[PDB]
Amino acid sequence: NLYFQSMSVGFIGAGQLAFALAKGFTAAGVLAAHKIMASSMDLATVSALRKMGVKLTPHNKETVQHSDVLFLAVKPHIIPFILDEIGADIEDRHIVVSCAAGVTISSIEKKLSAFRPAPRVIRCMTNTPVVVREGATVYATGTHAQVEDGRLMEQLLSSVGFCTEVEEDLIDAVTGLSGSGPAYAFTALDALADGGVKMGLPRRLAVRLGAQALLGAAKMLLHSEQHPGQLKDNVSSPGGATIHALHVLESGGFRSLLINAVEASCIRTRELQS
Amino acid sequence: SMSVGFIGAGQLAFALAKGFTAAGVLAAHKIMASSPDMDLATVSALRKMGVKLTPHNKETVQHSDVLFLAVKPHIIPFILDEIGADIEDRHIVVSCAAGVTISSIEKKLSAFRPAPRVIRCMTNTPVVVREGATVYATGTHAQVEDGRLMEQLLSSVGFCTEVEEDLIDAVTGLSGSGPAYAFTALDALADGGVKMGLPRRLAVRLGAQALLGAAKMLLHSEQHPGQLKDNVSSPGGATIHALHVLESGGFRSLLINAVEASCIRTRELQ
Amino acid sequence: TENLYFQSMSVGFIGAGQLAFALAKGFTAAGVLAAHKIMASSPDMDLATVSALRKMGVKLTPHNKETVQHSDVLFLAVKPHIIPFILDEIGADIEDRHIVVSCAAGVTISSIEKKLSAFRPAPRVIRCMTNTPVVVREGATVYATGTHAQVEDGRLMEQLLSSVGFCTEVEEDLIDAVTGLSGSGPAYAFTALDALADGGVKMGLPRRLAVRLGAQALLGAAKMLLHSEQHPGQLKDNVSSPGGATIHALHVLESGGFRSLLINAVEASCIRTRELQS
Amino acid sequence: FQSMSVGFIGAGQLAFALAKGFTAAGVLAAHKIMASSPDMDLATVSALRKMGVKLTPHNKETVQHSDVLFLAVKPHIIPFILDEIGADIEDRHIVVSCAAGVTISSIEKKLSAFRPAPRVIRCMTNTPVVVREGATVYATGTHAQVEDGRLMEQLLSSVGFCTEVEEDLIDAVTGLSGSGPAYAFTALDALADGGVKMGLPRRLAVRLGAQALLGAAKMLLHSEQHPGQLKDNVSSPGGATIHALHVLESGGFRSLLINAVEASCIRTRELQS
Amino acid sequence: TENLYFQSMSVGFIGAGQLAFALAKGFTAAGVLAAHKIMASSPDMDLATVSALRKMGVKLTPHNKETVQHSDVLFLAVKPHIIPFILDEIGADIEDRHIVVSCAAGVTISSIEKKLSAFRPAPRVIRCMTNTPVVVREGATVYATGTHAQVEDGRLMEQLLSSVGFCTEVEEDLIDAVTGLSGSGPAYAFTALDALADGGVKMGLPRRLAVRLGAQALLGAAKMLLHSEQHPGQLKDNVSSPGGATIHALHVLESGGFRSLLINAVEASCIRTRELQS
Ligand SMILES: [Cl-]
Ligand SMILES: [Cl-]
Ligand SMILES: [Cl-]
Ligand SMILES: [Cl-]
Ligand SMILES: [Cl-]
Repeated sequence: NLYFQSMSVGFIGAGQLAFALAKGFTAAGVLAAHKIMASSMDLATVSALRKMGVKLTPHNKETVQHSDVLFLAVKPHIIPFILDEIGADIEDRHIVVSCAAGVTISSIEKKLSAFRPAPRVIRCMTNTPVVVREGATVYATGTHAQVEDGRLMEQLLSSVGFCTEVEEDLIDAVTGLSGSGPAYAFTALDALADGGVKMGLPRRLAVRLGAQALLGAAKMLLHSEQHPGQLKDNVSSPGGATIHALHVLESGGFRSLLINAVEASCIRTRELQS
Repeated sequence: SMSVGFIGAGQLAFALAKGFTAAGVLAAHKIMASSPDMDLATVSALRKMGVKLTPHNKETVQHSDVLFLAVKPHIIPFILDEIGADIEDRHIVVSCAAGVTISSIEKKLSAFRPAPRVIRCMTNTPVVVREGATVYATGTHAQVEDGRLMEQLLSSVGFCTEVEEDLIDAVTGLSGSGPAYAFTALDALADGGVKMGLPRRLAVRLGAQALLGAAKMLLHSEQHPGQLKDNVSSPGGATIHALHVLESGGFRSLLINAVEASCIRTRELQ
Repeated sequence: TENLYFQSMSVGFIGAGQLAFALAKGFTAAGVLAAHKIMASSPDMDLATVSALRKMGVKLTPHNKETVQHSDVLFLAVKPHIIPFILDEIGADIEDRHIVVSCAAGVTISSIEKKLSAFRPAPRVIRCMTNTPVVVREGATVYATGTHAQVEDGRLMEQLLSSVGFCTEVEEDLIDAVTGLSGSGPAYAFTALDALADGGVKMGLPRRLAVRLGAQALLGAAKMLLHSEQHPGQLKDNVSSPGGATIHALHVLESGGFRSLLINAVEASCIRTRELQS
Repeated sequence: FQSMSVGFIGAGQLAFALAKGFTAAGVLAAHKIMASSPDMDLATVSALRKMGVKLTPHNKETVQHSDVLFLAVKPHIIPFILDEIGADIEDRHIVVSCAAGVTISSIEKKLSAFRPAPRVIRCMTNTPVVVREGATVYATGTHAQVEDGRLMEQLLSSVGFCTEVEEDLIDAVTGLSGSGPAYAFTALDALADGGVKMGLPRRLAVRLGAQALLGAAKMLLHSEQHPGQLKDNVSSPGGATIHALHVLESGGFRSLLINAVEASCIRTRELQS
Repeated sequence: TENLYFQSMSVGFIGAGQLAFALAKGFTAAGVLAAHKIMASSPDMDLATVSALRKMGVKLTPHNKETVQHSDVLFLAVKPHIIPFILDEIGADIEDRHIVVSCAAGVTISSIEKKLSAFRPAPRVIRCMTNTPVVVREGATVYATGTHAQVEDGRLMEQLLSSVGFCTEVEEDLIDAVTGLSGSGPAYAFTALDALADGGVKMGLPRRLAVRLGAQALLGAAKMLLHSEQHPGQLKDNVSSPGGATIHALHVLESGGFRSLLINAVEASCIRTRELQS
């Protein structure tokens, strides 16, 4: 029955992330949709937000004056433009939460400190499954963030999934793992379904079964105290179908591809910083 | 009022007994399990839960109303010969064995009594957290009420739907073997997290959460998985770079290979 | 045809190669321009493309200056390394009325404006990236407007180029990526159609039928996607029946990394375009 | 011709695509089409329903409704269908099998048990009939009249390219234009991913890639040139395109498409067996 | 030209496709036959190859029987699966004088003699494997003589076919392998020349020049080897200077298994020919 009585939230950016978080927060019951405002405007996401009850506006300054907690849900290269546009509208009360991949706390604070000293900044990396309250979020607190700010951020983002504080220099690696992770899974689920269809399953059933399989396996591991290799061993019977299929995954270097992916996403994130 | 029996007391019977009791569909002590090996760790875990154990398959048959066969495919004909004479009118015999056809079971049971009620099912271990993926097919003598009971039971521990029996070998290669594909994926994702500087514990937690959230997102969405992939991939961004490296390794083809190989091996077992 | 006609517009082409013939043929076929309001100039007035233009009734000249004096809208349809020589040649002949439309891959608006501003301030420059299928009115074109382009200039250029295909304005820093996708795209398709026909022939079809069927398949699929609200993967799903022929063939494409090769190609063309840009 | 009624045994994606195309071409009214399926819970059945197509669970009703009867079920179901409604075939019927792999001979053999001289046509078409740009071939059976072939060609030409072929080409056509649109949808998704990787919005990338393919295909159809000559025509020396063509060649791109046509054709021959 | 002239020889072609035009064009160019002593027949008397034959002055007819009655040497220039239908059609029209020269890939002398012997004993049959470059008098041909071929028949056929290229007698059981090497060889070369030209274009050559240079290189190298007493690897050594451009490029061919692909191709064509033979 958590509810943030005094909190007004703003989103600068009204895209996939802003929609997902607002949907997750209101689904959780921690915020009413009308205490949320977003800015952008003929966008698909912006049409959905209006249905939820989220206030909307084409003016980033209005989002800023509305908001206590202010999410910057824009692309990495737009962040500097945003900070210069509303930097003079930042007030003591604002917590500026940057969601942009790769953009450092140091740089946001540099840009905002030209307007007022000690802006309160948090960097976060979340993902779209917050829209079903199963996101994966990490955050790091900035130089002038108050101790209550990180706790407030964690209580809010925990309502829509996993959330934990990390040192900032981990966030690029988290981006390559849980930020890009859902995309890896959507690709895997499409391919698994193609597999089921090749072997004679109707597409709709193959998609449902593959997604249920992944969901159940992920929950099993989250609820288990066991190594994922131990769960693999437990479900593989001698001579059986599963160990045969695991061999063909191994023969294509399946494991190395996923390592390559996490690495490539992390490295590109570091390039976006620079 | 219904009582459940397991012939076989391995990972599947544990997982199903744990899920059924967790769902509250029946009490641990209304379940009975028999195994040739009373020293397996799954048997000791069943004991802890409060499930009744016996070495005698006949005891399980006479205890049970719904009787699951959770033994290895090549054991099924020996089990059917052992307790065929003890099947009664009331029994619904649910074979969980990969590859084994309703026809072959009905033929062996029919030697002892006409009209055995047989259901064939393919499920997976995540029933242990009530998120299994189950399909079933009803046999010649299975009443319509039998399929409904079966679906209501297996829905308490995850997704459950009736299929034509000729789909079950392919289901085996997708959701039967699927969790093992995911556990492999999760170990490798965590290795990638660790390579890039994350502590192992956090990397495992984030990868598992990413997969759980993605799967739930897809189940709750009306969108194609490629559309979701498109929605979360920004231009020039980190995710589309990493998807390119998956593509360059033929990632999709490996998962197709896996489903095919597990399905083909399942067909070899019958 | 297109229910447009630019009655007061003289169009000039510097360069009389494949692209100039493709655009002139598309414009005249669309009815938006009469071939005699078009003039083209070429250093090789013997190219096969020059013979066809003459047949169409396009005016031809060996003198780039004569094309400039004739035209209002001036298409620079030359190779990227030649744009600087052309601008030095006719830069003093640009007048207030001229809209200079550079078609050269990679050449930035910045660089054209810099070379032209040596002769006259405020040249009106547009950068476009189009492709040869404008010759059958199914081109794909993007454009970006320069510093001194008037608002009406980009609107006029979009009207003209939409008569021969898809056309939209983009930020200039997207054009290198577009070059890699729709600029080089037809060549990817011609390679694919040749290979698909070889496959049809291997399995016993006459070559003519195989080329016809393969091209019709690609045309129909592309039209289906354009007219659909669906994701290409949904359409892929919709047409792959369980256990069937199509899903078996899709598996062999996946085993070869088919998707990754197409991503590689867009990337390689885009990166090469950026190298020409420097 | 004005009284012609069409039936589909099968209410899947092909039945929908053909019904959509036929009615878009104004060939006949949606209510002059009847489709049957064992599963009425299909989305394509919902699509057909909203179109105005009459729907039934009874193949016999579809047979009695129709004059031109399309068989648009999976290859392994055809023999059960033929046994089920073979006694309901009448002299007016033209039976058009769309099933992959299934031979005219085998259809005539099953139907001949019920009535001499069944009029059978085999065709291979594809989903783009839904936008009237299908690729269709057909072969006429033993008892098909010359009029039947002409009617067949007029009907399937209203929704795209259509030509008569020897039956022994149809398996290969299946691997080329039957499966072709799926190869293109895969290619278009990948091309879009490449455009997005290089900084384009997804929506624009899909649009540009589809337009590129549509235009290239139309150019080739309208050209008297070899596709390799058109490739040469648009490949400038040292340029972006020839660099990208090299990376396609380095991956064996051409051989993958050959492999795909071959694999689809071979599978089609297995479905027959 | 060739200082031969078969003044009493009437030649017939059943089939009027690429191979019939290639041979007729080579024979008449060599001067060994006048186009009017040649007759060709085709089921499609509208093929482009039929238009050219008519231009040459070759007699044309839709009736295979009329070609048979006209000719002394009778070339069967049809697809392997059609040879049996042709032999059933004209078998009763074969006379003592006829030499039946089958060009079809894979079809054995045995099978032709069996089908023809149903009508007349002792048909004179020759099996040959040639290629399209006979059209420029640089074909590569082998032949094997049948059971009832007279000694003079194989000598006559070698005289005729040597006027348009290399020609030699082989045991019939070598012809499938020859098909894989010189029968399919020109197609390997056309593929190689297209790829080499693409390479020249990538590195900045105009396409026309690149095709010209690549073809001249291949022609010159093949002529060097034919006129040399040396092993091709010795010639490779002789032209690769230490540390130089050529040896660097040879390394990248080796890294791709270039040699193994060419071996694979000969093998695949030979094995396919054997499958057609069955
Ligand atoms: Cl995401
Ligand atoms: Cl499992
Ligand atoms: Cl082009
Ligand atoms: Cl299709
Ligand atoms: Cl040849």
